[PDB]
Amino acid sequence: KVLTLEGDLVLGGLFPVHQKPAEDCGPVNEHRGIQRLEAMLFALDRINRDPHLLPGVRLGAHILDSCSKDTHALEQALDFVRASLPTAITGVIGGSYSDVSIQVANLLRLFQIPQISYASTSAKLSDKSRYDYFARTVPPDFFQAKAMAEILRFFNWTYVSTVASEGDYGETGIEAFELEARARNICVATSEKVGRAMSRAAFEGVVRALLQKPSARVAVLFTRSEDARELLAASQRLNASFTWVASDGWGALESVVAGSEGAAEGAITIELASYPISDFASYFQSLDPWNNSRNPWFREFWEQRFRCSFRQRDCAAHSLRAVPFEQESKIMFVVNAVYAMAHALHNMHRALCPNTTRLCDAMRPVNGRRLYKDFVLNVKFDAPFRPADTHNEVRFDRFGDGIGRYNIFTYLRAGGRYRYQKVGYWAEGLTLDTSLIPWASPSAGPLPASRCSEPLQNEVKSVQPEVCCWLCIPQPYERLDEFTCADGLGPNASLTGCFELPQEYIRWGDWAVGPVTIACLGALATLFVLGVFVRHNTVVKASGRELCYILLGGVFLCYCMTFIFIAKPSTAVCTLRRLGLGTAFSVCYSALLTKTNRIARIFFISPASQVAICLALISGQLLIVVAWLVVEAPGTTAPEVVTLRCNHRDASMLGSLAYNVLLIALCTLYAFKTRKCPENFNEAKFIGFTMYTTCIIWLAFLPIFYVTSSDYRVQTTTMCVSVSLSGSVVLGCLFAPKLHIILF
Amino acid sequence: KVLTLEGDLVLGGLFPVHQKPAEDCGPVNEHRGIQRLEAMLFALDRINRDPHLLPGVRLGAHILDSCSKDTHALEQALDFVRASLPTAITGVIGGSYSDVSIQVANLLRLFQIPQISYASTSAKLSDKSRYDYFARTVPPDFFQAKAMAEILRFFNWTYVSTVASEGDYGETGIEAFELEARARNICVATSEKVGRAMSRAAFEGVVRALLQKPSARVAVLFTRSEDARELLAASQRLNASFTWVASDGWGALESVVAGSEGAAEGAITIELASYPISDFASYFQSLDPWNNSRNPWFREFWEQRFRCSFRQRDCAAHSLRAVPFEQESKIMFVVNAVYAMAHALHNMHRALCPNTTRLCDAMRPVNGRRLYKDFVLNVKFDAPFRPADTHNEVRFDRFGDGIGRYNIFTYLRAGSGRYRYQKVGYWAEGLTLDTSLIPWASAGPLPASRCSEPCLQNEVKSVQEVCCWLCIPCQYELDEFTCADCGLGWPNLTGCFELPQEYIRWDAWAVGPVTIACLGALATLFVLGVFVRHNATPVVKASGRELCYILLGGVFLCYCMTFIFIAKPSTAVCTLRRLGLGTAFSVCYSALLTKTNRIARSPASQVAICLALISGQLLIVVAWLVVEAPGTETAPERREVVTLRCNHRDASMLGSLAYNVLLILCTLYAFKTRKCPENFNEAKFIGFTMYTTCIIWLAFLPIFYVTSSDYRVQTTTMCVSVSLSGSVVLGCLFAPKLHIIL
Ligand SMILES: N[C@](CC1c2ccccc2Oc2ccccc21)(C(=O)O)[C@H]1C[C@@H]1C(=O)O
Ligand SMILES: N[C@](CC1c2ccccc2Oc2ccccc21)(C(=O)O)[C@H]1C[C@@H]1C(=O)O
Ligand SMILES: *[C@@H]1O[C@H](CO)[C@@H](O)[C@H](O)[C@H]1NC(C)=O
Ligand SMILES: *[C@@H]1O[C@H](CO)[C@@H](O)[C@H](O)[C@H]1NC(C)=O
Repeated sequence: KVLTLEGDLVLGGLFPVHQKPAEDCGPVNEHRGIQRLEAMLFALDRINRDPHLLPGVRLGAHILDSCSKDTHALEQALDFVRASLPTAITGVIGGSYSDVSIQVANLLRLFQIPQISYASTSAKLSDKSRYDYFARTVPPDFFQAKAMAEILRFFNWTYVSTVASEGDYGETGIEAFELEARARNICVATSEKVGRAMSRAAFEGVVRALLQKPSARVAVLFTRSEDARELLAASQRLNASFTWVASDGWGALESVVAGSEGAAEGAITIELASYPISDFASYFQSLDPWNNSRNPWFREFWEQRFRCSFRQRDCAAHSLRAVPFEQESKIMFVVNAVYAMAHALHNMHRALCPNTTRLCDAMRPVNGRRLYKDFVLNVKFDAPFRPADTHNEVRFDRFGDGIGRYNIFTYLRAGGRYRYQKVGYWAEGLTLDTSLIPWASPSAGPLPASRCSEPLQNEVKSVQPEVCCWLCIPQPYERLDEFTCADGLGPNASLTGCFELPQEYIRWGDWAVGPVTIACLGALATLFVLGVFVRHNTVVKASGRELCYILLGGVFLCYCMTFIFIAKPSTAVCTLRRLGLGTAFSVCYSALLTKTNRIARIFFISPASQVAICLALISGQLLIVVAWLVVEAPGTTAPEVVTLRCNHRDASMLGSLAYNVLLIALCTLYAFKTRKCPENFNEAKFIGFTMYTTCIIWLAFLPIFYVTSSDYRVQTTTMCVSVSLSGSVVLGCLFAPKLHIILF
Repeated sequence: KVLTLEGDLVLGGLFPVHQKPAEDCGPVNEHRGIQRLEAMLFALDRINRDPHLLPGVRLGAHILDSCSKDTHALEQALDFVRASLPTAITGVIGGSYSDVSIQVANLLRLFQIPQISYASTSAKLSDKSRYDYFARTVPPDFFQAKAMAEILRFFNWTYVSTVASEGDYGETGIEAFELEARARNICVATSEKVGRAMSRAAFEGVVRALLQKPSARVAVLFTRSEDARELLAASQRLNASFTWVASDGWGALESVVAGSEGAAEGAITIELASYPISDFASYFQSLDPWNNSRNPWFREFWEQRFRCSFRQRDCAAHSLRAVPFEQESKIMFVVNAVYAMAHALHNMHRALCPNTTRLCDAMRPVNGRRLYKDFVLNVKFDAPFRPADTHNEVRFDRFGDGIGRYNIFTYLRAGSGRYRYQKVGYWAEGLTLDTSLIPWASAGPLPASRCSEPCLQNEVKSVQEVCCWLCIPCQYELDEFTCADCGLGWPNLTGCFELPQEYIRWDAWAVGPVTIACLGALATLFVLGVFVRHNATPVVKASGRELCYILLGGVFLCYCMTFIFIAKPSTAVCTLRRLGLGTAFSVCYSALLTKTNRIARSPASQVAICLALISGQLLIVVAWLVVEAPGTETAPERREVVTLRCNHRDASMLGSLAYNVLLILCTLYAFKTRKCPENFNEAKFIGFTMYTTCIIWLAFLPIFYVTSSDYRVQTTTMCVSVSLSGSVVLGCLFAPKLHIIL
């Protein structure tokens, strides 16, 4: 059957009056069908009574039934399309389920008929390429993903788990939430799926999968009513508690929390926002079958509601005023849709018809394209029958979807008698009032946290073996990158680079003061001795007289080594020191060897031969020294400062000292031959004393050298003062008696 | 009006009988509507009389008129859907224009009715989400773009320009062609578009814009016939020459080319392939209005065709057999579509109801989904009424688009007054043609349009369109963009080459310095010997000649610098060269200075005074040496870089030699004593020697500045000056002794 009301313009409608075997239509749906249909009739009466909207033209209706099946609705829409070619349908206000809306839109876009849908929220319907002529007064479903992502973010939760149901509702929402969470820098731990028919142990499987990765105590649900009920029951069985964030499927229903109330504490849920229409209740309460003849489906609804038959005349007793009335959620959207179409036609009248209250001949056919593209999509008005305080308004976004307002709820521990409570809303951004949720005002510890890793540069932010998680791992000694550590001989404050440590060295400003002073004193004394020696080259000529000058020269050479020693270490400096000690020591002892050899030589011997022998020994020691260092080419860090040192070892220096010791031993034996032989003021005793003194000095120095080689700050000083003391000892033991005798 | 034929199963059809104001559709379209309608009726009769194809089920028809409008098409197509929800239409074969097919497909997908189209070629219909119940026996258009890309790739033409036309055909084809060309590394030169209602001036402007860049001489057209005629013929009004590649818009039509045969010579065009059906000729010519009473629209067609009327009763005179007959191109596709539908239903009957030849109960509501999903798309058979030699087949791919076979044509004028079309190949799945017949493939080179020639390997392929870049090569500096300097110092471009260092030969120019050095050494030895022999004589024994021995040694050393300087560079060599340089002058100057000073006032103490100065010189040189590692030169022309020098700074050498310059003191100490009348005028000799040394030193100065660039000249001048000073000083000092002795 059809419902018809004559008028100048007729608005079609499509409602799910009967539910879904051989038959195509079953029992009557009370809440969704009859209440919404009567709401549409209420709106049409109120608009025709209003003297500002459509003063002249009267609106009619042509309402059909959908029977909750796409095939039946598509079959019935042929009536509208055929009438488009007795009464011409201006528009269609219908579509309760997503699929019926899809089919009717695909059929009607060809013949250019507008459509406004009051309760279709599928996300596939915003693609205006396929559905050119669609409008709706309810927001699309994917806004809930944005709202839930914002709610999660504002509480600082990063590690989350998601559960979705099979079908379009759970799926499309789940990819929407994933896309938004990726943008908001939120990482999803695991993603599950719940089927239509699933056993209790199979639900234990899902909750066990959720418990597989602990430390995630926030579970996002995008589920229908029955699936959520089973999931909460399964959570009750296994004594597992989380903090749940849900879509409008959970909503504020009481059935989903029934017999498993213990787990449902602290859930945050989102629901569509609505207010009661005061006059609709009064209008609906007074319906009776005898007075209401417009509605063809009122008799069957009354028979089903009051379980009575009309043939026996036993139905007159019952009345709707006795039973309680709970107004359905989406009546507001039906009234808003009808009013929006009315306002669009009113603007079209004010524009096209210049000065006639009645229907002008310019609109006898009505152009769908211009109406939809210009006037329908540009409607702004205060919502009819709005609450007195509120300021709700109706407006369509460019894509055709309506504006969105949501309510946010939590589950409250009232005394006991637990109940839902309101905590905020979502118009354009989250506007939570935190004082009214029992888990945040008392501040009992930190807010229930779902995060994997906490965020300085001191410890490297190593890549965790989950990609989202970043484990913090501290080189103390040696990092080029944030997660990588770099390395060398000789770390910066910024800790991303390296700063070169100073290269330690013995400086002249330091320990070195005394050696320098004694070196200058000895050098000056040696110069004066050389001068007084050359001055009277006379008592001088008796004892060789040439060994004396080289005797002074060796002492002078020794002094040169003292400055050589304490200097900046380089390859040149290392070569110079590795050579000079051998030359100095060798010459100094060689002179004495030759002198002692000549003493008592008769009991060959000539001025020319002695210098040849001395030069031969000096050259032998020098050649040994050259090979060592020539083999040991020179070059200048600890596992615990960047000291500079020559890599060459000291064993060769020990060998040079050993050759020197052999020389001194030969001197000792020769002086033992003739301890004090008087030839020229009896020098031989002085020679012997010098030999003993050199023996003692070397015996003190070389073992001390080996002992103190460990520490650098002492070793070089000990070496230099030791050698200088040896040289001054040689001077005092050899020259000094001759100095006193010839001086006076 | 509607044509209906009674039968067990009924097939619907759409045909544009009338063309496209108050009136809905006007004059009757003969070639496009009537011929194809008679084709469908012919196929249905033939199939109904066939022995082994649907033997017991008789097919019927329900044909409608589209009037070439989408809205009218939808209004008439409502009948098919209202039948199901009353002859129970099974499938619809129709849709000539693209828009009608799109609209009817959108309407019919809802109620699940299959559709086969004979002449809809738009690329939008390949999408399966929007239209999932569409199959066509004619290939889509972008196959033409693929074929064009292949044709251009075969002849190696890489710089081409594209001209398109407004309307889905043009932009869709051009987009497909650019995609396929970029797939095959073909770069576009210029793009242009032709409007709906441009004038002759605009066409001339388009031709001028095409001629703006002459690097391309091959033009790709995706245009309709009217635009093609105006563009081509307007290539004589302004003289121009190009090679044309065109879509089916040009084809083999004789109307598009008229009076502009010059500009159109050498063209290449692509056209769909079809073959005549001989039986249709007899069937169509045999038709008469009284005999063929079932067709509703034949009377109007005769009235329009022969210009007669029923009221005057003059129409009986005319007959169809008199006038010549020409076949429409897509009649093959019409018959193929009907036969494909029949074969699909036959497979349904064979598989689903294998027990009875007649119609079965299970089939009475025919399920569209099963038909389309399983039996329509997998049908393959021999084409009906095919030519005897050829082997064609009817099949559909996954998307419902049919196979594609094209023909390739080229213009040709041979005997005088014989301009005409000829075939040069085909395109079934890969391009195939022979150049044997083509006129221009060895009367000159192959006509080419390539922006740049291939770049040389050795020459640098400068990276400046993709093919636009020309070749720019370069000096001393492997790949296209890898131009790198071969280090400090020689390409092969295998790698950098390091030439051996320039070492002066141990050399003809160097011979002379050795000769003068040997002369100096021999003379100094002779002087030393004649001094040794003459020791007893008073002339030499008066001073004692101790300074004479050291002067001879200094002379020997300064001669020895001649050999020392000319040697292969080495760290030790450079160090010794630096060291001895000051040493020679210091020894000589100290010797002369001591010879003056000892009598300017212990003879052996004079040796000590000499020793102090020489030791100081030694100390300063060794300190300046040791300080900087002495060690062992980049230059242009890639031939002077072989030269190398010791790393020690040459200026530091001058700073060191400043001490010896201070010594060059000797003249100061000589000047005051010049008044004293020394025996044999020794002081005068010393002063003359100091002046001579100063003169030689002054002459030394310009040479260094002049030829610091050339190592050879500087070295030769330096050694020459040193030896000259040494020889002059020795001669001056020992002239009295030599004169007295010999
Ligand atoms: N608008 C709804 C939304 C619907 C839905 C609603 C709640 C839970 C699950 C669920 O599943 C899907 C899946 C895809 C698209 C839409 C939905 C419709 O049926 O289209 C429905 C509120 C309307 C009404 O019941 O009156
Ligand atoms: N198959 C065509 C292709 C058609 C077309 C054909 C040739 C030149 C231009 C041209 O313009 C467009 C533009 C967009 C889509 C289709 C076309 C159709 O109308 O769909 C047409 C051959 C069919 C017939 O006219 O019988
Ligand atoms: C969330 O973290 C931000 C960043 O430190 C902080 O400013 C804010 O106070 C935190 N809010 C809550 C509720 O923890
Ligand atoms: C086309 O180019 C290829 C690649 O160099 C070459 O092998 C072929 O011979 C060319 N053909 C013609 C006709 O130029």
